[PDB]
Amino acid sequence: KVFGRCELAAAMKGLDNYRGYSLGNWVCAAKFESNFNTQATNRNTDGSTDYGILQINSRWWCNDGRTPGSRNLCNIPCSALLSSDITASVNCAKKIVSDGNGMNAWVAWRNRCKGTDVQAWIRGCRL
Repeated sequence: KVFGRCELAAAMKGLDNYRGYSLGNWVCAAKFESNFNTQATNRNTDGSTDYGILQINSRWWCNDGRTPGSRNLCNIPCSALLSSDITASVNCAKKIVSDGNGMNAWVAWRNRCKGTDVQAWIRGCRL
C-alpha cells in the first residue's frame, strides 16, 4: 500500500514521541526511506535487504532466509514488514530506536530529516 502523508501519520501515532521522537520524524523517515510504500525493498552491498515502510534490515531485525549470519531480533519474517497493516513495522521500529543509536539507525532520517522542521510533515493533518 502507498500511504498518503496524513494517513500514514495517523497510522503511526503509537510512535508519536516514542523515545522522544515526535511524529514528524517518523513520517519524514518513511517518505525518504520508502516513499510511503509498504512494499518497498532494497538489496544492499553486503547481501542484506531492507524491507517496508521503514526499510528495516534483514542482517539484524528480520529473517528473510538469505542473509547469512542474520540475527532476527524482531522475531519476524521480513515479508511481514511489507503488509498494508504497518503494525509489525511499528513494533520492530520501537526496538530499533531503543537500541542505543536512536533514529540515526535510519540513514535517510539522519541525512534528510535530522535537524529540519519535521513538524511540517504532519501539518494540516487531523490527528
